Amino acid sequence: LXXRYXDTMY
Repeated sequence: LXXRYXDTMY
């Protein structure tokens, strides 16, 4: 979310 964060939030 609001960018890229692996695969825990996105």
